[PDB]
Amino acid sequence: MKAWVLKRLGGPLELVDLPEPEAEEGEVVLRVEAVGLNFADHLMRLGAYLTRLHPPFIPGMEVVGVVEGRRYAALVPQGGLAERVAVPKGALLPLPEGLSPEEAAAFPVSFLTAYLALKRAQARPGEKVLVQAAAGALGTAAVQVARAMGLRVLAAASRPEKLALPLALGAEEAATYAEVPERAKAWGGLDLVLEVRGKEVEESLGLLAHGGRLVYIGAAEAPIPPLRLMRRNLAVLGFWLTPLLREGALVEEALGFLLPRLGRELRPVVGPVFPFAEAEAAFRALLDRGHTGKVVVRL
Amino acid sequence: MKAWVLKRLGGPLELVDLPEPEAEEGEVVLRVEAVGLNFADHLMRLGAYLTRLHPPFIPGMEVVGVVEGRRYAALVPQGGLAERVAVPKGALLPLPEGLSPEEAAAFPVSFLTAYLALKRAQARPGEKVLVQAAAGALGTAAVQVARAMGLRVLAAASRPEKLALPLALGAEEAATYAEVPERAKAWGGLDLVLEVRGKEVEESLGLLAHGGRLVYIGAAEAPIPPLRLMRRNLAVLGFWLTPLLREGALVEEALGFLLPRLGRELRPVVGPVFPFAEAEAAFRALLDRGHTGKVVVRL
Ligand SMILES: NC(=O)C1=CN([C@@H]2O[C@H](COP(=O)(O)OP(=O)(O)OC[C@H]3O[C@@H](n4cnc5c(N)ncnc54)[C@H](OP(=O)(O)O)[C@@H]3O)[C@@H](O)[C@H]2O)C=CC1
Ligand SMILES: NC(=O)C1=CN([C@@H]2O[C@H](COP(=O)(O)OP(=O)(O)OC[C@H]3O[C@@H](n4cnc5c(N)ncnc54)[C@H](OP(=O)(O)O)[C@@H]3O)[C@@H](O)[C@H]2O)C=CC1
Repeated sequence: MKAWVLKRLGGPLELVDLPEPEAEEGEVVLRVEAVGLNFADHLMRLGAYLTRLHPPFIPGMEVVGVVEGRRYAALVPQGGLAERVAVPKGALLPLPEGLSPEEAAAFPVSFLTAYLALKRAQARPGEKVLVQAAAGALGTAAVQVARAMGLRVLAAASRPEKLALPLALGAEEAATYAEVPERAKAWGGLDLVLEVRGKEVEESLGLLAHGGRLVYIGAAEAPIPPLRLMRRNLAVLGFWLTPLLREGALVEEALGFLLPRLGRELRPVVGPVFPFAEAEAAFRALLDRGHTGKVVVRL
Repeated sequence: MKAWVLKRLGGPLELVDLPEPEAEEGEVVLRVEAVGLNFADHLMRLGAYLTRLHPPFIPGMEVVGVVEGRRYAALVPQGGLAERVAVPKGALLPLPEGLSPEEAAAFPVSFLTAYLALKRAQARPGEKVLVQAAAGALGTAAVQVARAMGLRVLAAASRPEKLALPLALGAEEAATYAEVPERAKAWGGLDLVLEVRGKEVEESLGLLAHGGRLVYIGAAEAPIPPLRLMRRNLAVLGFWLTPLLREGALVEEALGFLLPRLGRELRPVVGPVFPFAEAEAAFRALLDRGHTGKVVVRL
């Protein structure tokens, strides 16, 4: 089978021929159709992700493919950008009939992250939540899931032209980063903040209302002075999806809320779609702050 | 006052100084803040609109400005691209508090057109409607209004990258023109079609289910063989907003449904916003098939 391999951190991807995957007991080999790219994939190539993968390896953790006729979505540690991948049957996500490969590849990571982050921050119906990078994969998902949980969503992005999408998905208001503080004052403070920037975390805590909680989801772009936290009984939550995945209960509850809605109230925003042969281009797209939606590679 | 004048059809706009408008009994002079541009404005410059305006004149029919403190939206025959305009008090649209000038300028024409076109075609809750140019001013409005009336919306645009917005506003499915027929077959035919293209009208009637009606809203891009109509009891409706405006009952009913929702379930999509001095650039934007949303000039 053909597959892209990363032989050295910081190096280039090499499209090579490899042996067909072997399925151990409890596993199935699925024929890959689409792979959704994540910022984590980028951090992994540089050797900067929370989990340090040892080269050589096959990039891609979010796959969508076919198993004896049925199409699935699954999160694998690696081996995504290949024609075939072995997957523990118990990790397979069922999909609604018709759901496209491109739309399925933009679901797992973004929606599970959005839901778990809000659940962990105990988001209650009615609360105000600020979603940053609101026009991206994780952002566009969060907006929908937040609306599905009945929260008021204040969307933020780095460019004015990216604000229309979030506003269309349900954001009550939308603003560029420079204008967030003002919208924050008008809203009377935020109950929740999904931090994917990381550079202005302190400035973020200043937007929180009493008992507000900031979920630290990423530092894609600094300390947090424990004291500003006390005055308003604020909370900061570090967050990383991977570990959570190994918790049946959580996963179950999460899917119990997401799957029934997948394709209905929750629709993943597909962004740039690249052919298998343009994997490097797709990776670059991840870094293009002009793009919106999920970057997807189609086989 | 400063104002842009069109002295010759097909000619350029000239930014000139003119006398302050005079308010006759029943009128008010409002201080313009934003003017929304329409395709009709473009057709008028070339002398191709249903209503033939005689030069010289001031382009702009959709204004938003202030009157003794209160901000309004109003449809005037001309005089939009000027610092001030006289308007019959009875034509003034009230706006929800806070509604931005740019967002108010994208409401009147698009939403009234979308609503009246659907009402005239007797769109009933549950029916399937195909909205073309679904990522533009008239398109993005129609999608929302259709959803507000409970219809299933199949959105169509000329480019793949424009489909995300419509899908986000509520479109059940979205497709590029070339792929419409197929989606049409899967849906089992369309009950309604808002035709803004005009070039493929025949091909459009073939997408209609029994008793379906096609609303002819524009020919922005050919005859309609009366016989294909009979076999399925289809209907074709010519449509032009202007005349309708002179009908209190209609206008009243229309606003009675739109205003309460303006800013809530109905949010105008603001697109390219140009400064007063770039009026010509804004006009060009109207013709750029890359743009999405309402073209707006801000004073
Ligand atoms: N903790 C976890 O387990 C998880 C964390 N994430 C985090 O999501 C973020 C990106 O996710 P995906 O990659 O899913 O995202 P998206 O598609 O959201 O892309 C990232 C977006 O982040 C915003 N951003 C702000 N600053 C930068 C910057 N300096 N460089 C690049 N992007 C920037 C940009 O939007 P704009 O232009 O509007 O600012 C950009 O489009 C990362 O921080 C990633 O680590 C995602 C899943 C799980
Ligand atoms: N009958 C009436 O009284 C009214 C008619 N209209 C009609 O709406 C249409 C445009 O409205 P506004 O101007 O409000 O629209 P938008 O912002 O919708 O712009 C027009 C859109 O129409 C689509 N289109 C298809 N072919 C062309 C073409 N050859 N040239 C330019 N655009 C094209 C394009 O979208 P894409 O790239 O996705 O194809 C484009 O963005 C016109 O046909 C206008 O006459 C509007 C209000 C009232």
